[PDB]
Amino acid sequence: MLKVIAQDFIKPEAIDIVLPLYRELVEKTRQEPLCLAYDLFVDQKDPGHFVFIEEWPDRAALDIHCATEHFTRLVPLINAHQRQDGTVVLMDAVP
Amino acid sequence: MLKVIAQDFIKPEAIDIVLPLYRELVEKTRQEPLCLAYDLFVDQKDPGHFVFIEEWPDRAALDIHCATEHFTRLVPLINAHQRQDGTVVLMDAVP
Repeated sequence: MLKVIAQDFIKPEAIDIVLPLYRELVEKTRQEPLCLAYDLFVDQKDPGHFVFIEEWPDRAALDIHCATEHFTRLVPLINAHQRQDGTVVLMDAVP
Repeated sequence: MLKVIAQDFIKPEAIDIVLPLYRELVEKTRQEPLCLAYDLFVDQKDPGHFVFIEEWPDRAALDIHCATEHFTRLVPLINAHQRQDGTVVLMDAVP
């Protein structure tokens, strides 16, 4: 499987705007046939620092995720309010 | 629950040395009664960029984790080979 961590840094002013967007993103993503796990967290010291922890079967299933209606609609609406670029790490389990 | 992501950046010449240290750290940490989850991953684009995803019932249990002999022994053995400081993020689930 493919494990992903993605981090967004949202302007503090914008947190209340983006929360509903994140909630829909999580709900719709979890309904993707190929999504194994998808959970969203927030940094205890930065209420605007959001972290996705995701598990996909492979890269192809992640490409599908990236092309979905909900991803392509919701993510730029979220990123409109970023304080800095986000980061994404793609990973393998350490055996 | 308390969700934690910790990242280490290990000098490439030291990857083969640290891998068995990581394996033992993971094995012993999962045996801590308070450990809810603990898994180790590696960045697909950097074989020296290791990522722990951890779950603890609370911060007290993290404190205890930090005091174990396996943590106090293995962690500095690993960090002796770091390329740059590691990072840690403590997190809450977003409902």
